[PDB]
Amino acid sequence: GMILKRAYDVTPQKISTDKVRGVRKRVLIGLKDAPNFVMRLFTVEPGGLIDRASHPWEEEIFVLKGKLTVLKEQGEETVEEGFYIFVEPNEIHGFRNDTDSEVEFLCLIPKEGGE
Amino acid sequence: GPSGMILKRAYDVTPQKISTDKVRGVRKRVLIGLKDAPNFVMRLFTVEPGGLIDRASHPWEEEIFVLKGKLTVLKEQGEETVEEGFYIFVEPNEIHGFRNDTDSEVEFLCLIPKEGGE
Ligand SMILES: [Cu+2]
Ligand SMILES: [Cu+2]
Ligand SMILES: [Cu+2]
Repeated sequence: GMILKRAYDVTPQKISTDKVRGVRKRVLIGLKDAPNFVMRLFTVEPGGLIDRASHPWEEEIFVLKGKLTVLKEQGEETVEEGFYIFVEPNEIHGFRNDTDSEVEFLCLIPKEGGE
Repeated sequence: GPSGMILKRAYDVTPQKISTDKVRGVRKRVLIGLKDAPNFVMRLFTVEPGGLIDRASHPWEEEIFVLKGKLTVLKEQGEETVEEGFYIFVEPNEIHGFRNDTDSEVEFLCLIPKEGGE
């Protein structure tokens, strides 16, 4: 009834699609465990990109490492470690890493969005 | 609901001192709270040196990510200390608590379904 684990030890999944490149995703608390919302840890390699998209659920993010470029419906904004982000349902968003080192952020979504 | 995206330095949020029968030496920042969240809330807890969130249980789950320091986790049986970069999943009704046995502040993110408050 209590899981305690080092996030780094969760095997990351490489994501490479027409919309996502240079990203790896760790599912920390996924559908097997979560009654309501899931916890993922994304690592964005230098030059990695999560292109703009939207979805019917909200997203809650905490920036763990580095300088994250946040794509908005209009323009972009760069945030750093120690920022949180709340993405309303349906809001256009994406992410890019313009720096020379890896960026990490924690991403939580309601379980309807999958893990 | 509303549109948009909030992007904010967590330390810009005004902490609240927590003091209850079972909690001493703790402050909390509500990052994404009831006034905005459709489903679950995001808090940043700071445990001062010596601070204690004593063993308890509640009828919602908790999801934690340790941001800073060495967090002692109190379990139904015994305890375990974890560090920055660990996550914790606490099932509904599972006994849990936390202590800071170190001389510097420990920080962790804590998310709960909004039915449990903020
Ligand atoms: Cu149990
Ligand atoms: Cu998204
Ligand atoms: Cu609790």
